[PDB]
Amino acid sequence: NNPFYLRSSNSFQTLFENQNGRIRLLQRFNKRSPQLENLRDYRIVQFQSKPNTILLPHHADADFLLFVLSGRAILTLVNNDDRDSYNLHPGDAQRIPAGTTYYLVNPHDHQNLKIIKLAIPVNKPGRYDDFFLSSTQAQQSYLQGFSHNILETSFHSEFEEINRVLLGEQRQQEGVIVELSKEQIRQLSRRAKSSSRKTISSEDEPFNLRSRNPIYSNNFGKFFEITPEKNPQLRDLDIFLSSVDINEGALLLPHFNSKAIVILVINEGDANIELVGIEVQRYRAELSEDDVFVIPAAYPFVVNATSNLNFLAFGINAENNQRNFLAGEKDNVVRQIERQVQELAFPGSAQDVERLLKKQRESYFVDA
Amino acid sequence: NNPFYLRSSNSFQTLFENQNGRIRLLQRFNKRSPQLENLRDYRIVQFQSKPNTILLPHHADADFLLFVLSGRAILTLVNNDDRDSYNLHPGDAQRIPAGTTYYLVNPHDHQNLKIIKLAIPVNKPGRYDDFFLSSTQAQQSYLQGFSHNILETSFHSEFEEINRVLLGQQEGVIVELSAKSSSRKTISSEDEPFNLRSRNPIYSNNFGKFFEITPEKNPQLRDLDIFLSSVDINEGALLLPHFNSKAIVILVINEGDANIELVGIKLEVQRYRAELSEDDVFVIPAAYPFVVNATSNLNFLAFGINAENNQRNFLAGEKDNVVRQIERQVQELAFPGSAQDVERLLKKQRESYFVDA
Amino acid sequence: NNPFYLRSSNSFQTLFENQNGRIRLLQRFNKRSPQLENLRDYRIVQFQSKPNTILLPHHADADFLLFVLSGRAILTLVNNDDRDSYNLHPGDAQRIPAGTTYYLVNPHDHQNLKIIKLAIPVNKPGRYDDFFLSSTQAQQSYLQGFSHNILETSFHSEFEEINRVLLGVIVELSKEQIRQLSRRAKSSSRKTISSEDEPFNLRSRNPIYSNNFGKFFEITPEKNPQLRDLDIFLSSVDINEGALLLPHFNSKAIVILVINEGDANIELVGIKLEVQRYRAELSEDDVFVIPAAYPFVVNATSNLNFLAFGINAENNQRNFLAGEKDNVVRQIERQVQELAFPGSAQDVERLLKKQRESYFVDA
Ligand SMILES: *[C@@H]1O[C@H](CO)[C@@H](O)[C@H](O)[C@H]1NC(C)=O
Ligand SMILES: *[C@@H]1O[C@H](CO)[C@@H](O)[C@H](O)[C@H]1NC(C)=O
Ligand SMILES: *[C@@H]1O[C@H](CO)[C@@H](O)[C@H](O)[C@H]1NC(C)=O
Repeated sequence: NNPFYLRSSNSFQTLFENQNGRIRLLQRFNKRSPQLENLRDYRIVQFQSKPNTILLPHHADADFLLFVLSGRAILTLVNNDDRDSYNLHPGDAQRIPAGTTYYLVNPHDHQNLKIIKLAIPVNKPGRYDDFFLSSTQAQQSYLQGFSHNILETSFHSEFEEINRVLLGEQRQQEGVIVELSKEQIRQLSRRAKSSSRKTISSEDEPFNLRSRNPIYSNNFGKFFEITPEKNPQLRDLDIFLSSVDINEGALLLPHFNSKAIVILVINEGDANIELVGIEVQRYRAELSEDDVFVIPAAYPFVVNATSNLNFLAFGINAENNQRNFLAGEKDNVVRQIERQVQELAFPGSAQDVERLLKKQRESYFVDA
Repeated sequence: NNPFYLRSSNSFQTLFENQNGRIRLLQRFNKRSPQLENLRDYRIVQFQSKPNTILLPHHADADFLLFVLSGRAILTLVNNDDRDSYNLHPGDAQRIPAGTTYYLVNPHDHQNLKIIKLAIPVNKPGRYDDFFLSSTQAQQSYLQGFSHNILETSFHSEFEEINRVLLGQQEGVIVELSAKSSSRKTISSEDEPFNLRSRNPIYSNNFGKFFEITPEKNPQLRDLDIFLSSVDINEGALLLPHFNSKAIVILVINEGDANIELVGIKLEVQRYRAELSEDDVFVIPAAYPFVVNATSNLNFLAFGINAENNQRNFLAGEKDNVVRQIERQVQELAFPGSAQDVERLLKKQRESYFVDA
Repeated sequence: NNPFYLRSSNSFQTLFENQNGRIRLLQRFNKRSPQLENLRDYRIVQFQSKPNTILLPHHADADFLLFVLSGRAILTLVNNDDRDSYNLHPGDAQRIPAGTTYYLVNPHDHQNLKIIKLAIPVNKPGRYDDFFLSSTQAQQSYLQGFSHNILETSFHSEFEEINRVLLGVIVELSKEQIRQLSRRAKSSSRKTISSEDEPFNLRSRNPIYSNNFGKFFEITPEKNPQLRDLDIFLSSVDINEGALLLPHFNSKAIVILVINEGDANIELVGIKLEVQRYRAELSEDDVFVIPAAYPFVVNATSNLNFLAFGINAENNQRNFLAGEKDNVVRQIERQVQELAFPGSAQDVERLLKKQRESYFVDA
C-alpha cells in the first residue's frame, strides 16, 4: 500500500456516463493519506467521448488545465460579449479560467477524445461543482433554481413560454453528452484558432508540449517538458508540463526534483516505479494505463518501462525546479562533489569511486 | 437555516459601547458554516458613533479596509515620525496597514457616522485584537502591562509620576468633544482614500446604478486583491440573475430591504433564499447565480475577495449575457426548444442589468 | 507557562549527535500553543561542530536560511553541472534552495562553529527530512532504497562492486583535506548584499540604531533579493549589561528571536478590558517569539546579543513608545493626548520629555 499510488480501478469516481462517453473524477489526494496534504487543493479529471459528440454548455467554480492525450477537439469558451474556439490536437494544452462557460466537440469520425485535466477549485478547498446551463434528462439547468416570478420578470415572458423553450418539465436530451449532425460539426468546426509554434508563449491560445525538442532524448526515450519560465499560462498556476516516452526495456535513471511535487498519470503501457524515503524506505509500485502516482519533492525515484510507455506529469510548485540524477553522465550530482568528500562519503577510494561512476556511458535514459 | 445568510439580529457581537457609540463584530464566517472555510481569514467590523466624538488612539494586529457608509469623518493615522489626516465622506474607502496607531473624529453636528471595515488579522487566522493606548475606565492602556521598574527606566521619572499622568479618566473608548480629501483623481492613490461614486457607474439605467472599483485601477485594492462595489436599486426594480466568474462576493445591506435568491447545485439544483434588511450580510460563493429583488429602495456594499481578473456574467437582458452567446446550433441542443425559439425568447428582455418587476 | 517562551532545555531535540558535532531541531511553534498558528510552516535548526570536521553530502525537502552565530565555515553547494563554495564568516547569511545538495567544513583549529537556520518545508507543513548521500554508521545512504536490479542497471556495474564502493554524519578531517577544499572559495563582501547566490553579512553594514548602550542591525526584503524571495528580515543587535531595548512594537512583522550570547529578561503584553503580561528570562540558546503589533521590551542582565527572524516583514515598522526618536505617543495630537491620558496635554508633553535617549538606554 504505497500512499503515493492510486489504482484507477478503485480511485476514480464517475460523475456522468452514458453511451456517448463518461467523465471520471479522481479522489482527494489527502483523503488518501495526510502525507499529501500539500495537494488538498488539486484534482484529476478524465474525459472520454465517442466520435462526433458535444459536451453541452456549462461552467465550474474551478480553474482547469487540460491536456489532450489523443484525438481531436474543438474547445469553445463563451464570455459575456465574446466567444473563442480553439482546435486542440494531441499534445495540445490550454487553460480554462474559472467560472468560464464552455463546451467540447469531437469532430472526428472514428477516433475517440481522451482529455485529462488538473482541476483547482476556488470556493471549497479540493471540492468543486459543475453548473450545466442546458436542461437535460440527467441534470437540471441552474435556471431552474430561480422562482417562477423571478423568471417571468427576468426574461420578460410567461412561464409556460420559458418552460416550453428553456426548461421542459421527452423533448429534452438524455444526458449532457449527446451526438451531433455532420452539418453541425461542419458548421461549428470553422473558426477555431489552432495551436502553432507561435503559441508556446501566449497567455491565451493552447500550446504544444511536443512541438519543441525534448530536454533529454536518446535511443531509449524522450523527455518533453515545459515550465513557467517559458509559458504565461504556466507561470500563473506555477506548474510545469512534461510528456515523456520510454521504450520497453529502458528506464528513467534514478533522480529527484529540487522543489517540485510531481503528479504523473500513466497514459499508455506498464511500469514499475520505486520511491525512496526516510534508515531509508522503499515505495515501489506496479502501474498500468490510467494509474496515478504522486512523487513528493526531493525524493529520488526510478521508472521502469515494462512495455512501450508514455506518461503525463504535472509539476506543482515548479518555479526554478532542478532535476538531479544519481547515475549516468550528464547532470549526475554524485559526480560533482569534491573527490576528498567522495572519499569521505561512501566506503571507497577517491579513485575507486571515480571508477564506479564513469562506467555507465549514457545519460538520463538507459537500457535494461 | 441558509448557511450563506448572516442575520444581524443574531450575528453580531458587541466589542465596546456606550452613550457615544458602539463597535460590533460579526461572528466568524466559518464558525457559521464550513462551506465558508475559504473565508476564515476575514472579519466584518461595524463602527458607529454619534456627533462630536472621538475614538481614542489605538492600534490592531490586522489590516483594515474601511468604507464610510455615511456621515463625515476625520481619520488620522499616526506614524513614528509623522502623522497625517484625511477627511472621509460617504463612499470613501481607505486601508489601514496592520499595526498603525490611529484615532477617528466625527466633526458633524447632527449626522451620525457609520463605518464598515473588512479586517484581515496577521497573527491568528480570523481572530484579531485592539490595543488601546488611552487609559480609560473601559480598558487598560497597554503601558500598564509593563513592570513598574521598567517604566521608570523607560520614561525617566519615579513611577508615581507616569502613574499620575499616563496610567491613572474617561468612561469608554468613544468620548464626546466640544486633512486631505477624496478627489476624482485620488482613485489611484497609493496612500489617500478613494471614492467609489466619484467615477461613473458601470451598469446604470432608470432602475439602478452599479459602482465598482477593481485592483486593476487602485493600488490599495490590488495589494489586498479586493474589489469594491456600491449598487443602488429602486423599489420594484430587480438585479438580473448573474454570477461572478471567480470572486467571492460579500454583500452588506446598507439601507432598505430586499429578497435574494442564491442558486447552488445539490443533478438537482437547490435554491437558497433569504430576506435581508439593514445590516444583514450574505456571502455569495464564486460561480453561483443569484438575483437581487428589492422590496424597497435598496443600497448595499460588496467586498469581492480574490477579485483579480474577475468577470461578471449575466443570464438575462441585452448586455453581458452568456446564454445569448451560445452558438446557434448548440442552443437547440441544450434547451428543449428550437434554436429559433430560444433566440426569440432571449430577445424579449430589452433591459440590461436592472429590470422592473 | 509563557506560550511564547521556548526554553532550549526542553524544546530542542537532536536529530543526531556524536563526539564530533551536534544538530538539534526545535519544536513546532504551533505544537506548543495554537496561539502561534501562522508559524506552523517554519522551524529552527541548530548546527554545532568541533574544529576541523565536515557534514557528509545531503539534502532536505526544505528551504533553509542559515545565519552563522560564531566561527568560520565553508559551505559547498553542488548542482547538476556546478559546485559552488562560499567562505562564510560570523555574521554571514545565505540561502540553501530546497533540495540542494551541500556539505559543511570547519577549517578552524581552536574555535567551534555554531550556525542557526530557519527551515521552510516544501512537502508536509512544518515537517522536513534529511537525505544523506553518504553511507554511514548513523545513516543508510538513500541510494539503498532502490532494488539491486535498478542499482545494478543504472550504475552499469555488477552489484558486489557498487556495494563495495558505495554502500557519523559529522566526521573528522585532515590538514591536507582542509587545505585542499579551502582554496578558491568566494566569501562575503560589501559587494555581496543584493545578490541571489552569495552569502551576505549583517554587520558589514551600518546599524540603524546605536548608542553607547547598544547596536541594532537589520536587513530587509527591500535590500536583499534572497530575503525578498522569502519576505523575512534579519536582525542582530547588541545590548550591554544593564542597558535595555526601549518598549516598542513591530507593525506587521512576526518576530522569532534567538539568544546568541548573554542573558536578559523579556516583557510582552497582550490584551486579556485588562492587559495580560508575558514575562521570561531568556538565556543562551533560548527562543522567544513576539507576535505582531504587541509591545515588548528587552532588559539585559549581562552583555547580550541575539538574532531575530522577521516573518511577513515586507513593509514593517518599528514603533517606540518611550524615548526621543520614533515615539508614536509623541505624534498623537496635543489637543488629544489630553483626552486619552489622565494627565493634561501639558503634563504629558513635559513627561514625554524626561527621557532623552532613543532606542537603547542605561538602567
Ligand atoms: C420582489 O420581491 C417581492 C417580495 O417577495 C415579490 O412579491 C416579487 O415577486 C419579487 N419580484 C419578482 C420579479 O418576483
Ligand atoms: C523492471 O526493472 C528493471 C529495470 O532495469 C529490469 O531489470 C526488470 O527486468 C524490469 N522488470 C521486471 C519484472 O523486473
Ligand atoms: C533590568 O530590568 C529590571 C526590571 O525588572 C530593572 O529593575 C533593572 O534596573 C534593569 N537592569 C538590570 C541590570 O537588571
